[PDB]
Amino acid sequence: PSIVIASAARTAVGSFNGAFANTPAHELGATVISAVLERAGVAAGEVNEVILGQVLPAGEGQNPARQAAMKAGVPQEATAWGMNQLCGSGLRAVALGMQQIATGDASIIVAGGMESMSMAPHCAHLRGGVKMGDFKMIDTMIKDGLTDAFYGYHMGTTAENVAKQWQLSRDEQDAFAVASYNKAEAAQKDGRFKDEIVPFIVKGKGDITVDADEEIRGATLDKMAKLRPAFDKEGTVTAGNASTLNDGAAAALLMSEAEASRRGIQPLGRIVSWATVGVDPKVMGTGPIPASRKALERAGWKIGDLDLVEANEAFAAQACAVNKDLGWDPSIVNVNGGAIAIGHPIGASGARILNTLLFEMKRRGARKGLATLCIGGGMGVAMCIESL
Amino acid sequence: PSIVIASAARTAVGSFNGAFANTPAHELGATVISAVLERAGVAAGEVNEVILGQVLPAGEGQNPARQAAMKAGVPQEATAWGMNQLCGSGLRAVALGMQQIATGDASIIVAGGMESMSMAPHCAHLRGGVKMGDFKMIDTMIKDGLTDAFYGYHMGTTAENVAKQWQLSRDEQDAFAVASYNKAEAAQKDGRFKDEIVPFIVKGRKGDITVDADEEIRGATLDKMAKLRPAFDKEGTVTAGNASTLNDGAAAALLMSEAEASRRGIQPLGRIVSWATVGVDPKVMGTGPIPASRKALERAGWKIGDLDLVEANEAFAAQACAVNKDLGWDPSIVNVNGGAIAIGHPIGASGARILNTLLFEMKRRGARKGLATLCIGGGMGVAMCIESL
Amino acid sequence: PSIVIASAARTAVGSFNGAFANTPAHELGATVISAVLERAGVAAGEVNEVILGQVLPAGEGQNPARQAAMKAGVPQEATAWGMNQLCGSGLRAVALGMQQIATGDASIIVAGGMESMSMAPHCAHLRGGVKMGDFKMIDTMIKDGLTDAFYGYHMGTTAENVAKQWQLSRDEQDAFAVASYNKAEAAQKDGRFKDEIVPFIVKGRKGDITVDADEEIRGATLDKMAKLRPAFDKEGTVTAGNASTLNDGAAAALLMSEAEASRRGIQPLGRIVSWATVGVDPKVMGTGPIPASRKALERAGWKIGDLDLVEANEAFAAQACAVNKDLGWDPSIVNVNGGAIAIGHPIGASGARILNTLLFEMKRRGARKGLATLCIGGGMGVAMCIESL
Amino acid sequence: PSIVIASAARTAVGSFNGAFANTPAHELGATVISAVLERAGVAAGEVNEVILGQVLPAGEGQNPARQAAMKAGVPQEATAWGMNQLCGSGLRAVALGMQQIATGDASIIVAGGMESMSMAPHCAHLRGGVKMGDFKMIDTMIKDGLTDAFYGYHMGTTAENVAKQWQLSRDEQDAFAVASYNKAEAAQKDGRFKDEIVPFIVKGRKGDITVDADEEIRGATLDKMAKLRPAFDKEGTVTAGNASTLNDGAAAALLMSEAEASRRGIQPLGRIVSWATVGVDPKVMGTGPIPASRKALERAGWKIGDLDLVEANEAFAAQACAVNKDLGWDPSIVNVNGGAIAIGHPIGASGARILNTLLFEMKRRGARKGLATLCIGGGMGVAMCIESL
Ligand SMILES: CC(C)(COP(=O)(O)OP(=O)(O)OC[C@H]1O[C@@H](n2cnc3c(N)ncnc32)[C@H](O)[C@@H]1OP(=O)(O)O)[C@@H](O)C(=O)NCCC(=O)NCCS
Ligand SMILES: CC(C)(COP(=O)(O)OP(=O)(O)OC[C@H]1O[C@@H](n2cnc3c(N)ncnc32)[C@H](O)[C@@H]1OP(=O)(O)O)[C@@H](O)C(=O)NCCC(=O)NCCS
Ligand SMILES: CC(C)(COP(=O)(O)OP(=O)(O)OC[C@H]1O[C@@H](n2cnc3c(N)ncnc32)[C@H](O)[C@@H]1OP(=O)(O)O)[C@@H](O)C(=O)NCCC(=O)NCCS
Ligand SMILES: CC(C)(COP(=O)(O)OP(=O)(O)OC[C@H]1O[C@@H](n2cnc3c(N)ncnc32)[C@H](O)[C@@H]1OP(=O)(O)O)[C@@H](O)C(=O)NCCC(=O)NCCS
Ligand SMILES: [N+]
Ligand SMILES: [N+]
Ligand SMILES: [N+]
Repeated sequence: PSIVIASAARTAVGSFNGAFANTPAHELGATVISAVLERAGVAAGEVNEVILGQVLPAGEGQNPARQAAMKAGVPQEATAWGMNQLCGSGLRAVALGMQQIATGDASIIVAGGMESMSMAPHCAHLRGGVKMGDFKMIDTMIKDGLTDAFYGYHMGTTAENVAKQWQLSRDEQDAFAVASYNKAEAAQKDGRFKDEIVPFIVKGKGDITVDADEEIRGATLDKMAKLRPAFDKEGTVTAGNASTLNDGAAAALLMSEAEASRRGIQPLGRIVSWATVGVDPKVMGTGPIPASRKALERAGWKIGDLDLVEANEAFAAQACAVNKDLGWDPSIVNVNGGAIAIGHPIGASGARILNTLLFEMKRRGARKGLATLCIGGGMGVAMCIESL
Repeated sequence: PSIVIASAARTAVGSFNGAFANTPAHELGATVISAVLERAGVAAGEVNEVILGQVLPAGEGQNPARQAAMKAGVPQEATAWGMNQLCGSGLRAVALGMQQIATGDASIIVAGGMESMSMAPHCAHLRGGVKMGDFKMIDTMIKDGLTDAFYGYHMGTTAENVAKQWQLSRDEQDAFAVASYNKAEAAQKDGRFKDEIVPFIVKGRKGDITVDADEEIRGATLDKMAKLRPAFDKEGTVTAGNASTLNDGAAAALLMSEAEASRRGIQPLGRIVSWATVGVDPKVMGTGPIPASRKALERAGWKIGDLDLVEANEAFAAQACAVNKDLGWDPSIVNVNGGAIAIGHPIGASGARILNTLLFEMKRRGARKGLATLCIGGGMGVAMCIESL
Repeated sequence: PSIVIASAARTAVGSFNGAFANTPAHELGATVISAVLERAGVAAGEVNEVILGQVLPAGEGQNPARQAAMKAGVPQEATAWGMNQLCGSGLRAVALGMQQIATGDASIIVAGGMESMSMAPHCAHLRGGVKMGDFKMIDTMIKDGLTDAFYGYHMGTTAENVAKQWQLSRDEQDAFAVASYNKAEAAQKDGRFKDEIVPFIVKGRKGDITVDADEEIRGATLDKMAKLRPAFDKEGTVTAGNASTLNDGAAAALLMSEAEASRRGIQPLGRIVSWATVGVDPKVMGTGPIPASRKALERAGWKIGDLDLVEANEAFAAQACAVNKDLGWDPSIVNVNGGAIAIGHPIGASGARILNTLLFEMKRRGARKGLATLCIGGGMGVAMCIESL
Repeated sequence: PSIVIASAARTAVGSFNGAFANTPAHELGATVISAVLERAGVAAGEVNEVILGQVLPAGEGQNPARQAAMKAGVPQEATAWGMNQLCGSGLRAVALGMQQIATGDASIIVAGGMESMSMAPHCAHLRGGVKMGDFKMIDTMIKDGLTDAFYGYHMGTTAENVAKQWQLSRDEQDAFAVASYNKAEAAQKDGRFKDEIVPFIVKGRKGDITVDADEEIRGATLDKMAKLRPAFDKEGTVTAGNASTLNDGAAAALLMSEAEASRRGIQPLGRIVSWATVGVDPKVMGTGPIPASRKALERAGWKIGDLDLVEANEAFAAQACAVNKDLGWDPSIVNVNGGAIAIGHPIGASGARILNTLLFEMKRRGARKGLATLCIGGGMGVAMCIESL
């Protein structure tokens, strides 16, 4: 069969300890699950399963995907579960949900991701007991999200390795970062994010409506060039040319093409292929290169056939290398900005860029699109979408 | 296409703060991944993906499934990811791996689960800062594993609801518990667990220790069982004796198509013929296996009377009694080697663990049609039907 | 023998998590110890011992009094130690230093107190290990400073007990609080605190800051006081406005014999003529100053009518009203420059703090006989009688 | 102005995380306060003040000295407070109580120390908030007890500095340690500790346990001593065998004037003749007892040859060897029953502990002149001279 994405939605990407500083991830997920149902004309009672990628669920309780679905009104007869492939969790959950319908084990899937890096706690193993001496409380965000398990250094150090192997200077990375901020600021002023964003009510001394990405700001090349390196003491990656820590959620609604036709739904696009490949963890930023090539081969497309591309900009150094290797037209890649300016909610980033890719394809009439991300531990994932 | 299970393996189920008290889950997972490869004659370089269910990964680092796969020798070109559907993660990961091969996106999958509840840390959100007063360090095992998010009480309280709704007395629950211990001790003495268990070497500073047997299997008496106080409700029926324990362990299986296994001369353990997952009310999450098993049997085209062997995970004695009563299958074919009440319940790996016991017991006695099923916290159930080859 | 106070000094009393939010207590103590030596013309090599009262020393390292004395330039030949009688630590340390000289075991003592309640950490006993369940991180400031060990409630609840037995309404407590703020606001503008305060340099990463004035002194109106919610009892009288605050600071004095001061040409601030410490019921700890002051006056041979100036620590508005009513001294001579309700309450240093205000104000107006007194948690009181020279 | 010690007592010195692993210090302190009152025939209502040295009071509540006195039956009218001069706190509290009676401010004092190093918690300053990254939970026992605030290394490193200045080999330190173990093993078998030790009832959920013997006394052999690796310096001399251990316990004495004991028919253990405290370089804090003992003897009018019994705290074998070498007193009269290397070193109570051993051993053999002394972290020493009656 053929699987389509009938609708999509996402929250505003909040800043670290910002708008969603005390909002649990499943509360953000419930808002997005409710949104994709209303935008497609599908009642919650018709959902079979909810697949939400999430990387930092410590302290959220039993199965936060189930909590988000129940809060969204999905009936108890349906099932829900989370999955963790780091930064590709949000996009991989869509591929997994697509397979549920392809094998005939489900009819309607809500797939996506959610992440609240502000709510990540500090932890320590204390069952054995500390007989003597000092011990460390571990930041679960750094440990389970931003630190390579094999080599021990931060993910930003991996971007420094890509910068050396591809010989990307500090000036070329700052130019990529400033260009990313300007494309995002222009898209926000023109309202190109209003379609995909669903407003979220932060209930507090009065409720607050969060409707815009609080990370999108105006950047200047001079202020960027003054920043000190954030990882290597004599390195190239800074806080300006690297993605930020963020909160948010995003999801999509999946069904077969015949099911959408019977319901009179005009889908956002049809999933034509997908792929996931592993690379060396030292250069995990090069993940999207073999993943995109494998997805295009599975779809039968050449790189020149793509009308629009959404590649997640974890770091300026990795994103420059991905565009250089694949050699696609940079004018069709992240036309509304990227994670360097909008933000990077790890569990939801895969579904976030998939939202931007779908609405921009319908807005400009693009026929063939591709979304791809790099994954910590040395992996990449990509998906090809054709418009309907 | 048709997907088969070419081989399977599991570690010994360790006790809480016992043999694996300081062994991370991925070290247990790597041992099982290496085992299913050796038992099938398949090199690690042929694995496409590793899907490991895990419920308590806090503090273990980035994607423990990837760590376990790399330590097992799986090449970096392959992919790996974890999934969390609580107690059914281990069995659901097999169902997900079967779909990768069914859709043609992979050829060889290693699927299973791993859990180290002893290594679960205590946590607290400290970014905002505590200006004054006391705060609580939260046990991640209790919070994210054994506590219902909607009603707030322990999973044992949900079993009390099943005991009340089904009118299961304390005596019927203790009789089920002792019967579970006796079936497990007999299977252990007869060596019916040696085929599925892969030995694990616990490397320590003062000499290494080989863990080869389930550390929870012991002799139980009805007299000592009847004296135990209720562990959740002050005037309830669920005790520490008739409830499953907290444990560590890992289990996995190797998946491939039937034609691929035929080309390699592999004699598979069984064929996955159907599977299903259904949700129920969280108040009575133990009743999950009832609609899940019925849906799996219909998808397989089997009647309940067609089943030759059944493995139903015994989260609680009260929950397991209700499942056998409703489904009405022959209790002599259900958990013939014991259950989680005596063997243990490592949440993330328990789904694949009972799938291991079901596969090896089917081959030794020549059973044709089998079924594995579990209950899932939050009100869900999962079941899988296997046919021998 | 006769013991005199040759000099005195104190830091500005900082707000909780304010100017000294990251300043250790011994750094505040070093500034005051060096100050009392420079104000008296005495080299550090002449100090015999340093006695610094401190209540919350957890996490500051080995013997913070020794650290404060060494950082102040006192040579290693001298000795230093801390003592803990809660809120009366600062004043009791002066009485102890007086006894060292009286018994002939020392010649020159630096005595006082220091407290940094902002730097108090959260703690938990973790050696035995938490096998399962949640536990609480204890605020050492609340536990070891502001919580009665026998009854378990906050010190503010003891003030509620004083309010009931003495029939103290909210209006009389707010009127005392507003009167305390106004006397402190008037004294600060007139510069009556400049002599006793030594400036403290808060060295920071983005420029240094000089702290020279008490940041807790604010303008209070009786209307704003009546709008405050009760802070302890849900239907009580003590609020955050009529109770002292949590603060950081240090204060000290320089002690020597009267003949020693004469040989060095020092004009002393005053002569210690008597002191006393008495215990009371912990339920009504606020009445501590009543029997302690009576015993000190009896030991000195003074009547209440002989006192020209009185400093009674205002831990709570309810406690200070009961002390003034029972002892019956002229309220116009009690805390003429305000009290802890407006200035602040650094627990370890509060005893020496009110001694600083009493000494400098006595010389400013030519008072002959003075008395300082405090209430102590756990049901104790301490008082000292001072005569001008 | 003559002060005598009417009675004394101490608990069994428990091992780190041993018998008193969950016993708070004030509970041990209460047992000793009750014992010295019955051993002297003094009612609790006659005690004026309780002075208890304590070094690690974090998490123990408001003023543990007051809690210990209240639990021992001392009335609320009495006063109590703690003091901290590290390892010399227990002995210094006796000197402070002696001064209260000498200055006429008290008649009957209970002085001593208490310490439960097992109950010391881990702490961290969390008020400002941890925005990102990991932080350290600090062990209050290591930080506030065993770490030099000026140089940052362990107290065992300071002993290495003393071993270097006196050129003390590993062989000479291990021989000194074994001699202390053997002298302690002989004293326990001969029952020379029963008079001073008061039994403590450890009330638990699973039966009460009576602790009446020091559990660290084991008896050592030089072969096992020479095989131990250095505990501080990678190529050092101090090992776990020749260094004192971490322990829990309490000890106290009862002070009064000589006319008071004669008026009550009390026969005192001994008369306090003099005391002294001196500071030294913190790098060589082990040399503390050398100027302190010489100063006390000079103040008492005694020559070193006059001492019939000497109790010098063996913080480390390297430190104790240098002290015996400098004063040159007869090694057969120094620590005749062993020392802290074998019995243990409870920081807050160690000063009063060696004072207990000295008083009872003086009576057992009829010694007339004794001396107790300890070294103090941060570069200090304290000593006291006792004359029998
Ligand atoms: C890089 C990182 C460590 C930043 O930490 P940070 O120091 O707290 O960043 P901050 O913005 O809070 O502070 C950075 C400084 O640079 C400035 N700055 C940041 N972005 C800027 C910009 N875009 N333009 C100009 N100035 C900027 C900030 O204002 C601040 O100035 P300051 O020194 O005066 O406070 C963190 O965002 C990170 O780890 N990102 C990568 C996460 C990741 O790996 N994602 C992909 C997963 S594969
Ligand atoms: C039930 C539970 C709370 C037990 O906690 P526990 O009290 O620490 O278990 P313990 O064995 O350490 O203590 C149990 C008591 O009963 C006794 N006991 C335990 N098992 C026994 C047995 N099988 N036979 C006889 N006596 C037994 C123990 O000796 C002990 O008594 P004691 O401490 O006085 O010697 C815990 O195992 C649990 O939470 N299980 C939940 C399982 C679950 O939720 N699974 C997922 C649901 S889908
Ligand atoms: C009472 C106490 C709990 C208050 O601290 P707190 O809970 O953090 O409350 P705050 O001090 O922050 O101030 C509380 C409110 O009252 C208001 N307020 C406080 N004092 C005020 C005053 N003097 N005039 C007008 N308004 C005032 C504040 O603006 C604040 O308003 P908001 O919280 O609605 O924004 C604490 O200071 C305390 O325990 N003090 C007693 C300690 C003690 O026992 N000392 C004696 C030792 S025995
Ligand atoms: C020295 C110190 C670090 C020891 O820490 P520790 O290693 O936990 O001590 P332990 O006894 O538990 O372990 C010591 C090792 O030496 C062995 N050992 C200890 N004492 C021994 C003895 N007397 N004879 C033979 N062997 C001995 C122990 O069995 C152990 O070896 P093991 O692990 O193989 O069984 C600690 O006691 C210390 O720091 N003391 C300092 C006290 C102090 O500073 N006082 C201040 C006075 S100013
Ligand atoms: N950025
Ligand atoms: N059990
Ligand atoms: N106040």
